[PDB]
Amino acid sequence: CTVGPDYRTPDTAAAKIDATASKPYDRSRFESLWWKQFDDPTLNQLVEQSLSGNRDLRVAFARLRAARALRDDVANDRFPVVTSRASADIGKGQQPGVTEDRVNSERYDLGLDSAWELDLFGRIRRQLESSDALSEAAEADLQQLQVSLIAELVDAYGQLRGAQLREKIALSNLENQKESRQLTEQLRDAGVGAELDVLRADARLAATAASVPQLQAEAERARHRIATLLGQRPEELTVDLSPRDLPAITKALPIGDPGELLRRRPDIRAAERRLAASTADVGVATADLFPRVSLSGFLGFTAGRGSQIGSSAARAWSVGPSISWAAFDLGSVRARLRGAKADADAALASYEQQVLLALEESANAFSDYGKRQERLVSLVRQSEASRAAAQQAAIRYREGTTDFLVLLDAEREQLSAEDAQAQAEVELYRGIVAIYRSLGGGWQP
Amino acid sequence: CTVGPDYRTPDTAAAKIDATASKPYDRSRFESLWWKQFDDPTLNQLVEQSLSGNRDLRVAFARLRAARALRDDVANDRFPVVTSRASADIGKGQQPGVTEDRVNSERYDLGLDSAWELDLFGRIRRQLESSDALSEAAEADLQQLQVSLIAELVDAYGQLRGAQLREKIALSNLENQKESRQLTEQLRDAGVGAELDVLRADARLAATAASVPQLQAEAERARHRIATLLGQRPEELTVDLSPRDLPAITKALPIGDPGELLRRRPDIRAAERRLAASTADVGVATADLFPRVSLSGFLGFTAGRGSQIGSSAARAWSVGPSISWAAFDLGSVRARLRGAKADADAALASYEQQVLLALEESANAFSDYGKRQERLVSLVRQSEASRAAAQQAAIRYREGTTDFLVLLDAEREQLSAEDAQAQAEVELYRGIVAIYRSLGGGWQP
Amino acid sequence: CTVGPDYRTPDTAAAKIDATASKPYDRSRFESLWWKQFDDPTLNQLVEQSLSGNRDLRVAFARLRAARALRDDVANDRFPVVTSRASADIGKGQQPGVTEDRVNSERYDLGLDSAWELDLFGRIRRQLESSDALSEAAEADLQQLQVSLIAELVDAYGQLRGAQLREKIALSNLENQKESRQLTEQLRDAGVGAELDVLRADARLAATAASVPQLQAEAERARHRIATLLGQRPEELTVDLSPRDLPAITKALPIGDPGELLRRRPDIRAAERRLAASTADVGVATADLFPRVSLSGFLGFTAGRGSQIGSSAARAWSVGPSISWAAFDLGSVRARLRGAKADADAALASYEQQVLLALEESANAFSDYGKRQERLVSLVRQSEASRAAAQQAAIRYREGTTDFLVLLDAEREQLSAEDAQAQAEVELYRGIVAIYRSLGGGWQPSAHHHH
Ligand SMILES: CCCCCCCCO[C@@H]1O[C@H](CO)[C@@H](O)[C@H](O)[C@H]1O
Ligand SMILES: CCCCCCCCO[C@@H]1O[C@H](CO)[C@@H](O)[C@H](O)[C@H]1O
Ligand SMILES: CCCCCCCCO[C@@H]1O[C@H](CO)[C@@H](O)[C@H](O)[C@H]1O
Ligand SMILES: CCCCCCCCO[C@@H]1O[C@H](CO)[C@@H](O)[C@H](O)[C@H]1O
Ligand SMILES: *C(=O)CCCCCCCCCCCCCCC
Ligand SMILES: *C(=O)CCCCCCCCCCCCCCC
Ligand SMILES: *C(=O)CCCCCCCCCCCCCCC
Ligand SMILES: *C(=O)CCCCCCCCCCCCCCC
Ligand SMILES: *C(=O)CCCCCCCCCCCCCCC
Ligand code: NA
Ligand code: NI
Ligand SMILES: [Xe]
Ligand SMILES: [Xe]
Ligand SMILES: [Xe]
Ligand SMILES: [Xe]
Ligand SMILES: [Xe]
Ligand SMILES: [Xe]
Ligand SMILES: [Xe]
Ligand SMILES: [Xe]
Ligand SMILES: [Xe]
Ligand SMILES: [Xe]
Ligand SMILES: [Xe]
Ligand SMILES: [Xe]
Ligand SMILES: [Xe]
Ligand SMILES: [Xe]
Ligand SMILES: [Xe]
Ligand SMILES: [Xe]
Ligand SMILES: [Xe]
Repeated sequence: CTVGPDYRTPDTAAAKIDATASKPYDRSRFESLWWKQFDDPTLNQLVEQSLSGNRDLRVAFARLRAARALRDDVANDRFPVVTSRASADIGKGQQPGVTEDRVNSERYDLGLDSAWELDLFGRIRRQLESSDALSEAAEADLQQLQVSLIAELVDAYGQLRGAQLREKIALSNLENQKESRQLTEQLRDAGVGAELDVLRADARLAATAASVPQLQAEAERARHRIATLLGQRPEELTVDLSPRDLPAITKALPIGDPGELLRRRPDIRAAERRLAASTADVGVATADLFPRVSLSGFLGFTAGRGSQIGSSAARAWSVGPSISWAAFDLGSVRARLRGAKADADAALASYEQQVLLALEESANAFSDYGKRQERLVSLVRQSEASRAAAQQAAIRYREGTTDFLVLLDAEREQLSAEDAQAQAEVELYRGIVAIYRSLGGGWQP
Repeated sequence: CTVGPDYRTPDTAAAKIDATASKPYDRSRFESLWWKQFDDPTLNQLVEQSLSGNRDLRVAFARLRAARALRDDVANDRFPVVTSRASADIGKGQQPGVTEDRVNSERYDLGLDSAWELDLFGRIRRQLESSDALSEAAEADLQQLQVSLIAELVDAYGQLRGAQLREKIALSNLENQKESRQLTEQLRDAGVGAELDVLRADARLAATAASVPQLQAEAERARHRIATLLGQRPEELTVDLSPRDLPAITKALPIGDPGELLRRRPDIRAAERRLAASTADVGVATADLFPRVSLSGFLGFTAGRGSQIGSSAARAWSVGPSISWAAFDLGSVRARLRGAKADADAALASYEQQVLLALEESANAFSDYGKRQERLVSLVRQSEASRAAAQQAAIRYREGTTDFLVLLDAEREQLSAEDAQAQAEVELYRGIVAIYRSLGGGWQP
Repeated sequence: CTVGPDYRTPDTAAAKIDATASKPYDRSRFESLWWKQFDDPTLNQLVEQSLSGNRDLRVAFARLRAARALRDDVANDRFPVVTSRASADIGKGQQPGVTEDRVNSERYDLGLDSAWELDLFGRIRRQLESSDALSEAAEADLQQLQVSLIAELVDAYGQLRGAQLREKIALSNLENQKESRQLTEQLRDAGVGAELDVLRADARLAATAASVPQLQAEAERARHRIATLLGQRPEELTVDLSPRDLPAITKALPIGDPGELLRRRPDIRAAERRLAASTADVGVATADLFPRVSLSGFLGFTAGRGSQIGSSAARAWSVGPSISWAAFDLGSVRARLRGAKADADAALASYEQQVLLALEESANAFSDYGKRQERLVSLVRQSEASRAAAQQAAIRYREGTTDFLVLLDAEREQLSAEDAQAQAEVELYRGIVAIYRSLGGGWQPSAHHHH
C-alpha cells in the first residue's frame, strides 16, 4: 500500500506559434545539431571542443553523479539494514529494586544488528520515487546546460565575426575618408579649396579611426568568452579565429513542429521532474499519519562473562517488533504534511512559470527573426543608395560643382549605413540562435 | 523565565527627501492603487488579472504556507508530546545479572509515551518567537513581490505604448520622407534636379523604413512580457492591446509623507522580521547554557506474557523527571551561541543595507522624475522648431532657393527630435512607476 | 590513522598575459592601495569611509564569524563529551524477567554522562579539516567582496566625474550655440538672413539644453550609489562631491607580475578552499567503510532511595565500550562515498572555472585598456579639428559665404566630439579599475602569515 497522491504529468497544451506557418520556416524537419547548418567547420570545432572542455558542463555531470548516489542510498531502505557490533556495559553500583549493595555488573554482546521499517504505507517507496525523480531532474539540468552553452557559444562566435566584419567596414570607410582628406588638402594647396574643408575632413577621419580600436576590443572580449566556454585559457586557444564571413543559412529553417518544443526543452523536463519529486514528498509526509511498523533484530552472542562470547552457551537472538503512532501529536504530523503540500504547490506553480517563460522565449525568437529579415532588406537598400550617393558626391566635389559638406555628409551616411547593415546581419544570426535555444535544440533532441 | 535578549525594532530614522516639498508632488495624500491615476482601464484590467494569474506570486503564497506549517509544528512543543506504542522484545539467550542459562524472554508494552521539555528558561518560547517572525517575513516577501510585479507590469505596458508611439512617429516621418523622395525624382525628371538628390533621399527613406520593424519587434517582446506577467500564454492574451496613447498623470503626484516609506515597504518589513527571528534564535542558543528540565511518561500496559496485555494485572505507569546540563560540554554550547550571535549581526547589517538600498531607490526616483520633467520641456521645444524648420526647408527646396541637403538634414532632425521626445515621455511614465515602487505602493494585508 | 584522500592544492599554471611587457605597464612593482595613485584625496576619503561603513562587508564578516563558530563546535568532537544529569524513574507495574506482580519502582541518578567517538580512522579529524577549510573560504569571500566593493566605488566616482565633466561641456557648447542663434536672428532682421536659420538654431539649442538634466540625473544616481557603498543615507554624505577633474595616472601602471594574479585573487582562494573542504568530505565518507569505536561512561550516584544520592553507599560508575561496522549496509556507505566523490569532482571543476573566469577578466581588462588609450588619441584629434572647424564656420557664416547648415553641422560635431572624448576619458579611468579588480587589488594578502 502506497499512500498520498499518485503523481500525474500535468496536461500541458502544446505550444501554438502561428508565425511559423510561413516561408522563412520549414516545419517538416527539425535539425538537432542546428549549428551545423551554418556550414562553418570552425564553428563546428568550437562546439565539439566545448562539449569536452567546458567546466560548467563538468559540474553538471558531477551533480548528476551526486543525485544518483543519493538515490542509491535511499533505495537500500526498502530492505533490512544489517550492521555488526561488539559491545560491553561494565560498572559497579546499586541495582534499584534488586539490591542496595554496590555490585559489579557486566554484559557483553557480539553479532548482527538489524533495523527494518516495514513499508506498509509506502513512506519509503515514496522517498525512493522522489529521489528517482530528482535524479531525472539532474539529468535534465545537464541537458539544459548543454543547450544553453551551445547557444551562448554560437552566439559569441557571431559577435566575434560581427566585430571583425565591422572593423573591416570601418577600415574601408577610413580609406575613403583618407582619400577625401587628401583631396581637400590638394584643393586647398592649389588655391581652390579651404582650410574649413580640411578641418572637417580631419575630424571625420579621426572619428572613424576611433571606432577601430573599439571594434577590436569587442573582438578580443568575444575571443576571450569563447576560450572560457571551451574550457581553455585565453592565450591557449587551439582554434584559429582569424577573420571569416559571418555565417548564413540560406535554406528555410528546419524548426520542426513547434508543438513539440515543450517536450524537447530540458528545462521544462527538469521542472516537471521536480514537481514529480515534490508530489512524492507529499506521500512521504502523508505516511506519518499512519502507524509506523518496524522490526529490529539481533543475532549473535550475549553473556555476563567476556570469556563465553563466541561459544554455544552464549548464543543469543532477539526480535523487536514495534508499532508506533503519533496519537495526540497528530497535529505536528499534519503541520509537516501542510508543509509538504505547500512545497508541491510551489513546484507546480514553478513548473507552470517555466512553461510560460519558454513560450515567451519562443514567441520572441520568432517575432524577432521575421522582423529582422524585413529590417535587413531596408538596410541593404540604404547601403546601396548611400554608396552611390557618396561616389557621386566625391566626383562633384572634385570637379568644383558641390560644397565639401555634401561629400562629408554622404560619407558619414555610407559608414553609418554599412555599419548598421552589418549589425543587423549579426542580429539575424543571433536570432537564429535564439530560435534554436528556445526550441530546446542541441542536447541529443 | 525567558532567557537571552528581548528583541526591539531598531530606531530607524524616517526617510528625509527634500526634493518632495516641490510642486510636482502632493504630500497630503498617498494613493495605494497608484496605477489607477493613469486613468487607463486597460492598464487596470492588466493589473487585476496579474494578481490572480501570476505564477511567481503563486510561489510566494505557497512559501508563506510552508512557513506557517513550520511554525505550527514548533508551537506544539509548548505541550507534552504524547504518542502511542505497541512493542515487544522476544528472544532466547543469557540474561546478564539474572542467569547464565539461555532462557526464553518476552516483554510486551502497549500504551502512551510522553515526552515534555518544561521550558523553564524559554528555549521553546524563543523557538516559537523565531518561527512566528519568519512567518511574518514570508508574508512580507509576498507583499514585496506584489509591489515588484505591479511595478514591472505597469512599466512594461509603458514600454509597449512607447514602441507603438514611436512606430507611429516613424510612419509619419516615413510619409514626409516619401513625399520628399518623390519631389527629388520630379525635379530631376523635369530637368531642375539631380540624381544625387534622389539617391540621398532613397537612403534616408530606407533608414526610416528600417526602424519600423525594429519598433514592432519591441512591441511584440513587450506584449509577450505582459502575457507572462498575467500568467498567460502569448497566443491566449485576452486583453486588447491595440495602440492607445501613453497614459499621463496631470495632477501633482500623491506621494504621501516620504517619512512613511520605510514603514510601508514590505522588503524593509521582511528584513526586520528576519532580524527579529535571528534575535530570538540567540535566545534559543542562550537557553542551552542553563539546565534542560524534562518529564517523560508511560501509561498503559507492561507484561512478561503477551496474554496479559490489556488486563488490569498488566497495568503500568512511569514518570521520568530529568535535568541535564552541558557541564564539560559548555564550550560547544558557547560555540553555537557565538554562531547565533554572528547570524544575528549578519541579519542586522542586512536589515540596515535594505534600508539604505530603499533610500537610494527613493532618492533616484525623485531626482530622475524632476530631471525628466525638465528635459521634456526642452525636447518639446526641439520638436516644434524642428517641424517648423523642415516645413520651411521643404517649401524652399521645391521653390529652388535651398539645396536638398538642407531639406535632408531638417528631416533627419525632425525625426530625431520627435523620436527623442517620445522616448522622454516614456521615461517620464517609467519614472512615475519607479517613484511608487520605491515608496512601497500597491500591496494588500 | 587518517583515511581517504590527502588534499593537495592543484598545480595551477601562472597567468600568461603577453600584452603587459609593453610601456603602459610597470611589472616591477604592485600597488595594493591601487586607487591612491590617482592622487585624489576625495577618492581616498570615500574608500576609507566605505571600509568602515559598508554593510555588505559587515554581513560577510559576520558570516565568517559564524563559520569559525561552526568549526569550533566540530573541533570539540575530538574529545569526550561530558555532560551532567540528575534524574529519576518512578512507577508501578510488572518487571519482565523478574516478577509478574505489579510492584512500585524507584530510581535516582546524579552524575556525569560521557560520550566519546574515538577517532581511529579520522572521521572527526576530516570533519574538522573540512570545517577549517570552509572558514578559510568565508575569509576569502569577504576579501573578494572587499576587492569588488573598492572597485565598484572607484568606478562610480569616475562615472560621477564623467557626468559632471559632460554637463560642463554641454553648457559650454550651449553658450556657443546661443551666440550663433543670436547671429541668425541679427542677419534675418538686417534683411540678409533667413527664418530657416533661426529655426534650426533654436532646435539645436533645445537639443543641447535637453542633455543637461539627463547628465545631472546621472550625477545624482552616481552620488546615491556612492552613499550606499559608504553605508550612508543619500542626504547624509560626509564627503563633498562638488565637481573636480576626472583623476588621472601619468606614471606607468604598477601591475606587478601578472603571473602572481591567481595567488592574489581571493575568489580563487575561496574556490580552492571549497575544493579542499570537499576533498576532506571524501575522507569523512571513506571513514564509514571502517569500524566506528565509541566509549560511553557514567560516574556519579545511583540509588533506590532519594536520601542516599551523594553518599558513599550510592557511588556508581559504568563504562560502555562499543565497536560497530556497516557490514551488510556497506552498499549505503558506498553510495555516500560515491556521492562525496562526485561533489569533489564538482568542486574541482568549479575551481578550474574560477581560474578561467579570472584569466578572462584579466585578459579583457588588459585588451580594453590598450585599445582605450588608442581610441582616446584619435578622439583628442577629432575634438581639436572640430573646435577649429566650428570657429572657421562661424567666421564664414558671418561673412555671407555659407548657409547656416555649415555652421550648424560644425557645432553639432564639436559637441559630439567633446562629449565622446570625455566619455572615452571615463572609459580609460574605468579600464584602470577593471585591471586592478582583475589583479586582486585592494585587500592585504600577507596579513595572517598569509594562511
Ligand atoms: C572453573 C573452570 C571452568 C572452565 C570453562 C572453559 C573456559 C572458556 O575460555 C574460552 O576459550 C576459547 C578457546 O578455547 C576462547 O576463544 C574464548 O574467547 C575463551 O574466553
Ligand atoms: C544573552 C546571551 C548572552 C549572555 C551569556 C551569559 C548568560 C546570560 O543569561 C542571563 O542570566 C539570568 C538567568 O536567570 C537571566 O536573568 C538573564 O535574563 C539571562 O539572559
Ligand atoms: C554541577 C556538576 C558539574 C561539574 C563541573 C562542570 C564543568 C564546567 O566547566 C566548564 O568546562 C568548560 C569546557 O571543558 C570550560 O571551558 C568552562 O570554562 C567551564 O565552564
Ligand atoms: C579563516 C581564519 C579565521 C579568520 C577570522 C579573521 C577576521 C579578519 O578578516 C579580515 O577582514 C577584513 C575586512 O573586514 C579583510 O580585508 C581581511 O583581509 C580579512 O582577513
Ligand atoms: C502494501 O501494503 C503492500 C504490502 C506488501 C508485502 C510484500 C511482501 C513480499 C515478499 C514475498 C515472499 C514470498 C515467500 C518468500 C520468503 C522469503
Ligand atoms: C493501505 O493500507 C490501504 C488498506 C488496504 C491494504 C491491505 C494490506 C494488508 C497488510 C497487513 C500488514 C500486517 C503486518 C505486521 C508485521 C509485524
Ligand atoms: C519563566 O519562568 C516562564 C513563565 C511561563 C511558565 C513556564 C512553564 C511552561 C509554560 C508552557 C505553557 C503551556 C503549558 C501547559 C501544560 C499542559
Ligand atoms: C590513528 O590511528 C590515531 C592513533 C590514536 C592514538 C592516541 C593519541 C594521543 C594524543 C596525542 C596529542 C597530539 C596533539 C596534536 C593536535 C593536532
Ligand atoms: C589505518 O590504520 C588503516 C587501517 C587498515 C585496514 C584494516 C581494518 C579492518 C576493518 C574492515 C574494513 C573493510 C573495508 C572494505 C572496502 C572495500
Ligand atoms: Na511538534
Ligand atoms: Ni586571514
Ligand atoms: Xe564489529
Ligand atoms: Xe572625410
Ligand atoms: Xe576601446
Ligand atoms: Xe538478524
Ligand atoms: Xe549636414
Ligand atoms: Xe499503536
Ligand atoms: Xe502489544
Ligand atoms: Xe507489537
Ligand atoms: Xe503581480
Ligand atoms: Xe527623404
Ligand atoms: Xe528588428
Ligand atoms: Xe545537573
Ligand atoms: Xe568596501
Ligand atoms: Xe545653434
Ligand atoms: Xe533625464
Ligand atoms: Xe553608478
Ligand atoms: Xe575502547
